[PDB]
Amino acid sequence: YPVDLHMHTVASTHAYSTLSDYIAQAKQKGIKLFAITDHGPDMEDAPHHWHFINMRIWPRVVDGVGILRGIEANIKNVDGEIDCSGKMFDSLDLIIAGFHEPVFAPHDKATNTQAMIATIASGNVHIISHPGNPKYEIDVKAVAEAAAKHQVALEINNSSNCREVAAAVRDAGGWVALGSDSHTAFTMGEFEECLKILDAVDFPPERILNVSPRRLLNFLESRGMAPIAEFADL
Amino acid sequence: YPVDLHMHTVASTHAYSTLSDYIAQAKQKGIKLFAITDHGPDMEDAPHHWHFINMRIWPRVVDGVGILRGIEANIKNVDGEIDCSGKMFDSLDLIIAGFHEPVFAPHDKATNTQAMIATIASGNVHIISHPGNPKYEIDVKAVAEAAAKHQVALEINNSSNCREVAAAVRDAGGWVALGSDSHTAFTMGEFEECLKILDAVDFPPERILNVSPRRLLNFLESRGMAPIAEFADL
Amino acid sequence: YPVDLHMHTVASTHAYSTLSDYIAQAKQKGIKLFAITDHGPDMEDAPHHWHFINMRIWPRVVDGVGILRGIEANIKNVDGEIDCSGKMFDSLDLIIAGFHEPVFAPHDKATNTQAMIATIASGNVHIISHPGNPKYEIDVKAVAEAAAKHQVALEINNSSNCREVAAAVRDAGGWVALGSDSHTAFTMGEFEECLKILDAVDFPPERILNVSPRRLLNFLESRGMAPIAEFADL
Ligand SMILES: [Zn+2]
Ligand SMILES: [Zn+2]
Ligand SMILES: [Zn+2]
Ligand SMILES: [Zn+2]
Ligand SMILES: [Zn+2]
Ligand SMILES: [Zn+2]
Ligand SMILES: [Zn+2]
Ligand SMILES: [Zn+2]
Ligand SMILES: [Zn+2]
Repeated sequence: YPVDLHMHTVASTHAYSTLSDYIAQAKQKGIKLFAITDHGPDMEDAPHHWHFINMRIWPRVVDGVGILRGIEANIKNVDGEIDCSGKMFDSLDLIIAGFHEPVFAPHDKATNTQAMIATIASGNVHIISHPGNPKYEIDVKAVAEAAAKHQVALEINNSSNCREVAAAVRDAGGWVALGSDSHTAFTMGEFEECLKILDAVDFPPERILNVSPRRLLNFLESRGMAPIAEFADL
Repeated sequence: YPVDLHMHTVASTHAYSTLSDYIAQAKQKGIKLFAITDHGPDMEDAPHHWHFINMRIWPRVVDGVGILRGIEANIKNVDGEIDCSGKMFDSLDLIIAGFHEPVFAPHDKATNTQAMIATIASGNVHIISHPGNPKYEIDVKAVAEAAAKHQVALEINNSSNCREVAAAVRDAGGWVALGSDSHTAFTMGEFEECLKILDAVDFPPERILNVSPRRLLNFLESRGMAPIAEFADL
Repeated sequence: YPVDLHMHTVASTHAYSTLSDYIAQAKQKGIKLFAITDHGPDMEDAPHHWHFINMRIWPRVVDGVGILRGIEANIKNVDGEIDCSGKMFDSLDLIIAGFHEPVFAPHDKATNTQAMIATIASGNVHIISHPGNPKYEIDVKAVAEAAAKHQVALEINNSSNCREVAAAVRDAGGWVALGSDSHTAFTMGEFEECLKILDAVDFPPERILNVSPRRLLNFLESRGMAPIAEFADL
């Protein structure tokens, strides 16, 4: 799969690669399109919000590889709010969101569920990262269904309840997104384990965002993103 | 122009390239001499002051490219003080200074003007970055004149009232410095827009610091910098 | 010597290279094994503790170079405690510890001495960095002896009382470790000055850890480290 949608740079000290490391690795591993999704600013060991605002300066294409500007936002509360400002939204192409302890501590199932669904229903998010995380128990079918209705993808995460999530998305009719959640560029694009989960449930290839750059970019346009001309040839 | 004097590294999370990225880009784009000028420590999302003190360890030359140790200091007050310590000064070659909100909020014209002039007159600065910034209204002619008298260059900034600044420096007789104010290495040395401003006013090429490494280094020696032997051949 | 055991990345703003810069430099300079030892979290301008915990994701080998996960911990008190947690210990291979001002201010000789000896006796440390630092006066022979008894190496530090330390380790019978204490990858593996100190005292080559990867890794196994299979061929 020549698209990877979820990775981290030194903007967090618990990651260790830069933008240039990811471009170089993509070139080496035949990746044509990727997104940098640093942790949102309310998280501990996450960058300043300006880190997201100033991504508007990034080149679109380097050595043939397209680059998407993203964030892995933190879900803050049962209202589905995330630590992403309007100014931040304007600079970004890809909005991923998910549960991280220091921002949202695992609560009762029903709380986690309502907070995830509200985030999905908000219209402000493209992808929920690692919803299969055992630390945050949720009603999977209810989430998948909400995700299908609001056209949000549920992540199947390599770094990483994922079979349940995958079969759920299969039946609800939604999108699955694949993400390495790389904290170094060495695991970029590495989905072997994700792939097994999907095979074990016979997931339809037609609903994997990562199959091609164009399929992923079509999805972002369906969600309201103005087309990115520099990406036409991908 | 084979010299670029103003750029930023990951030491701020709103920048995204390292020292090694800038060296590699310079090599690719035919740049023979550059300066890293991270934001001064009083600014938000800026490094620890040790970041400037420890630049004394940097190699002078890599792959034929010379490397200047610098800072983009923040002007703090009407007295022309900047967030650069004596220990910091001893490690550095190039001192740039300018107005940044979190440290100095735009005030009345007269305030901005006196603070800029005092910074220029202090003797502690080589270059005022983006003085043409509309956010900080100033008496241009008075600044240019002060800059000519104190032998400080006024920046014409690519990242970016610049025609007014340029014609002013033209008539006052001072130096202009060109800076990409790159926050990634991809725009290093990129002055196309600066160049247009200068052409529109018929600026004398003889007063552009960036024409050659030697011209820039002669200027730093005129301001009191002991000569840098590793740079002789540039 | 094809092993360097002490260097720093951008996780501190007073360093300027990444993991990928160090791998690239090692390849260029014929280094087969190195360790990244960022400053411990209690220090100023040091990373979040997660920076050490998440090193468990690092690849073992890149371009033929083996990579050790380490920390330069800070000695906190006369009890020999360091700013390294149990969770942090589990992710790491190499534990270096030493005196740094903001965490432990130089005290009377006897204090520095007891704090260093206690750190050595704790069993939690492999190497004391720059014990020859004049800022922290110590009873050298007592330290070396303790180091020999507890099988801890004393660093002879290039970045840098080192002749006294070296002759002391010579007579006490302990290990010496060589470290560049690089804050950029450009000085990686650079021990010329260390080497002179050792020659001046006729130090036995048999007791220099850095002679070969296997000798260094044998020492870590003697201290209780489960063997690292990916390193067999080094
Ligand atoms: Zn993370
Ligand atoms: Zn996450
Ligand atoms: Zn993530
Ligand atoms: Zn900036
Ligand atoms: Zn600026
Ligand atoms: Zn700047
Ligand atoms: Zn240091
Ligand atoms: Zn140290
Ligand atoms: Zn060190």
